[PDB]
Amino acid sequence: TGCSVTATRAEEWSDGFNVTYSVSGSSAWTVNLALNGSQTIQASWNANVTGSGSTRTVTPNGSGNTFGVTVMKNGSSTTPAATCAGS
Repeated sequence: TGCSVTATRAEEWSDGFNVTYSVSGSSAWTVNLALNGSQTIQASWNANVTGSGSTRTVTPNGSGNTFGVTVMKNGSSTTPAATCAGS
């Protein structure tokens, strides 16, 4: 009974990959992004993403259920983890 966000690696290179999490189920949802290792958030869009350490809270703008952000592989080309909840 909550938002069902999903992940999907889109772009990628020897520095970071543009992950694309697709939200589906509701508009008022929250996808807590969690980079891996020392990864970091180089950029994002389709949603207000922000953080300060190893996790960033994602939020829908009103027409971008699916968001996308660059993942500073920094020695890690694995996709980050994302969770959601109905509020």
